[PDB]
Amino acid sequence: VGKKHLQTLRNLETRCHDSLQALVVIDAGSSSTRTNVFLAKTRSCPNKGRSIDPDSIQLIGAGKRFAGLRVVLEEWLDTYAGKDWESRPVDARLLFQYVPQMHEGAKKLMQLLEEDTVAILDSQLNEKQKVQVKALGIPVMLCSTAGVRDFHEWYRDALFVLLRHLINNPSPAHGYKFFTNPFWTRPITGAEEGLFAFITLNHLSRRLGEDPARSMIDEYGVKQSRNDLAGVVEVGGASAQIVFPLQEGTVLPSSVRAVNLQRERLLPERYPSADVVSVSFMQLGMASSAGLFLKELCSNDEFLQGGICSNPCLFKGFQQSCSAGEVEVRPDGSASVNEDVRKNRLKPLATYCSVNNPEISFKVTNEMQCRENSIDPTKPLAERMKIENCSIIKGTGNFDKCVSQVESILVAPKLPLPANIEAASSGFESVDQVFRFASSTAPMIVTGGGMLAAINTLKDHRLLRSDFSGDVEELAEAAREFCSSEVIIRTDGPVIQLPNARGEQKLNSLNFDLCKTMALTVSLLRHMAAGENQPSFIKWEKSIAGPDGKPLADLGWQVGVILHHVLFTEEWGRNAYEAGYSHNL
Amino acid sequence: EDVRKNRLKPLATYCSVNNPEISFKVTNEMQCRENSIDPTKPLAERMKIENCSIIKGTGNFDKCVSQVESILVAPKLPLPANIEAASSGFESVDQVFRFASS
Ligand SMILES: Nc1ncnc2c1ncn2[C@@H]1O[C@H](COP(=O)(O)OP(=O)(O)NP(=O)(O)O)[C@@H](O)[C@H]1O
Ligand SMILES: [Mg+2]
Repeated sequence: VGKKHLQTLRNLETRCHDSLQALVVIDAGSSSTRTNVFLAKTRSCPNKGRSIDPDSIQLIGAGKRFAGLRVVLEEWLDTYAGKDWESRPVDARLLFQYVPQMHEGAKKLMQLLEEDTVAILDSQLNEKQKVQVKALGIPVMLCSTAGVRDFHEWYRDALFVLLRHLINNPSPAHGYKFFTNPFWTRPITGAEEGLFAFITLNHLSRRLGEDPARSMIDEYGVKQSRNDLAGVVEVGGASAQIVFPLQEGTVLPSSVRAVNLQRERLLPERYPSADVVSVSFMQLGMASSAGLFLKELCSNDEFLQGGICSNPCLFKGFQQSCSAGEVEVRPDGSASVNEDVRKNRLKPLATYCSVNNPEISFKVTNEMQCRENSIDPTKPLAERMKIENCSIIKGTGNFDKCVSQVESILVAPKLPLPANIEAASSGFESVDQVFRFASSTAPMIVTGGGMLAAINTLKDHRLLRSDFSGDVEELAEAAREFCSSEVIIRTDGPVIQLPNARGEQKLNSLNFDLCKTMALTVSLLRHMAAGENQPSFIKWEKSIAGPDGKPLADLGWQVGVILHHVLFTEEWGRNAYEAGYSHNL
Repeated sequence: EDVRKNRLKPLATYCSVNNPEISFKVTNEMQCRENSIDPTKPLAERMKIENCSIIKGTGNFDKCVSQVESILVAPKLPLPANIEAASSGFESVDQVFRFASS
């Protein structure tokens, strides 16, 4: 008993101890700002410090969707630059005297986020878990994506300074010790947004790891992955990312700039390497593409004829007011369009395309990109977003025309879609070019609510196989039949009624233009199929089943950004534990 | 007249309609044309100064300056093959000191 009592205590002081840690990634995306609360198992060992078991990372709460950072900033500018700064020269050096107020406005948003996080923590964690989490500190990574990637002047980066200071002064009452630093909390580039999502996917599907289960050191000392790493396509609110690893030794054109995971510090040296193509396209997100598509379609003569715009991507029988404003499908089957500029889906693009944004004012090529998409930078905002000579939009439900319009407008435009200097510098102007220049046998996973709803809808109505493998022509068929549907108002509201007595489903604010996304998918799969190499397969997924069976977390870039930091164990240990929250004193 | 020793050879060669960089990228075609290179013409033509027999010097510095200014230093479109500079946030020499300065 005594002889054990001693060895018990001896084991204790000689081995590693496990402890739970909270990690918060706040997604400052285009559509909203929201928390994602993760738990992770940390291990501290004698003389070895502390690190995270990456396979233990799991989401435990996705937060409420609060105001995106654009709102905060434009609301700031309204007050302090004066109403309608979108249409006038505004001297930017003057807005430095309103820094404190930017802070104030940001404080309002952050208090909601903090409280929401805390709510998730309190509800999900038992008392014992709480002790460990409150003790270790809680790293917070707040990263802005496409919603503010295009934002002009110095405002965005000033905002991030203030955001970090706010994250680093959490309310002491709840006892969770949030903190951040300029590496964790920052704008992330399009390619990073891609790469992290790529990392997330392959982590969760256990394709990417360092151990013998997921790696082989080859005869020649190079660590390989045992299964092929998989590429990802993510269509968000404002942008879409395309990412895929290159089959090894692909000779690329000198202009195509691929990223090497080790070389570029995305993953530590002990992980397998790869050169991966990662490009993100502004205007290709659901909301962005929605507004741009309308502006371009309905200022083309083929579709606008004496006030009426015939839209091949909207159902026969559907019709709506002619603007890019947010569409509410009402119970009585009408479509209400919100004229409030903020809720107008052209607002981002129209704002970027101001003649008073130095990005246009001094760069003619950017002016040209605006004009090519029917935004005239010299006009005031209201005009810029107005669809000229157009009263109503009527749906003609013609999928193939929809496809070819998505093709020339969005996927293969004459000029690159505006605010895409990043994509272009990688060597890619358009989605078109990505698969013309680089291509890979790497299987591809398609992600994003929109994209998924597109396939699910066709599946639900038995127009696609349950076991749909990515065959383009099969998809074009299903979409062709589906998008032919007639819209019928009934007592139970507006109804999408399928051809050949094939059934029905309610029309609502989310599915009314879903055919566009079907066209986007078809277009994208066609370009893929045309590439020199073609992906071994294609799938659509929302989350990946964990070892348990249930998913540990969502697809996206959230897990990736955590992994990007925590995987560099010495650097992380230094920042997360040595400096930690105690730095804020 | 040996093409290789012609100081337009690099730029003329980049501006080929058969170089994918131009062929697929209209913005690059525009940049070429703005500097009087037509990508669709064969090389000899591309490098040829049209309708010109001799160049006579007029030795006028200020005009030289303002011509350097609009041609090289502050061109309408960025001088071709400068996607790198442009992605840093700089299209022309002009803009460098307008945007950052030290
Ligand atoms: N089932 C669905 N059907 C149709 N549209 C959807 C569906 N789910 C979401 N959406 C739309 O797609 C977008 C959701 O993408 P989301 O990733 O939430 O945007 P975000 O991350 O804020 N923008 P980004 O900066 O590109 O990351 C929203 O703008 C929704 O309007
Ligand atoms: Mg996103």
